[PDB]
Amino acid sequence: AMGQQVLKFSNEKMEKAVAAYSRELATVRAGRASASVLDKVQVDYYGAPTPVVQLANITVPEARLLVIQPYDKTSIGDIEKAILKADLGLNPSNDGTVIRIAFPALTEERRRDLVKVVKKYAEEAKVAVRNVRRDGNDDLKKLEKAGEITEDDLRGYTEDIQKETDKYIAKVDEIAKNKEKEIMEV
Ligand SMILES: [Cl-]
Ligand SMILES: [Cl-]
Repeated sequence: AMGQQVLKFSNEKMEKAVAAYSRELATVRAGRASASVLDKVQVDYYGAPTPVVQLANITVPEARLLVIQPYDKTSIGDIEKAILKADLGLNPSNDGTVIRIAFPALTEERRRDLVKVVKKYAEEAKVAVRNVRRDGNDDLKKLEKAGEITEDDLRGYTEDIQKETDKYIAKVDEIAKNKEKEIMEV
């Protein structure tokens, strides 16, 4: 039926709201490790002062750790030399293929502010999931009036949508809780 259709389409709209939420949380970090931390760091690469970023793939696998994997591994030594000179208060390690910099966690104060941010996004996401429910309930009410759906179906598919709304509201909460824990406990 087109009800099945509205449910699938609605479940997808909800899944997209969760995706957007998770994206927002991707930048909410508990440590000082961040790519931006190397913005004004330049290395003479082939007699050309070029930004670290342009010479390496920068990642932050865990709160307290910045990892820099250069495209030209022979440039490691010069990249660490440039980071020490930056004097950001960083003691770079070297793997032979990757450079690693330890960074402390954010202050606990900044940390509790980020939890607030996690909740703004948590609440924004729930509003989006609720709008999907409304939009879907509306699209069912119409399908029923158009004669695509029966009354028996309008109640069934309405309940169905309500159930998923609760599933995705729970999902958002779960994500928020995990993110908050992640942030406060290290
Ligand atoms: Cl990353
Ligand atoms: Cl409604």
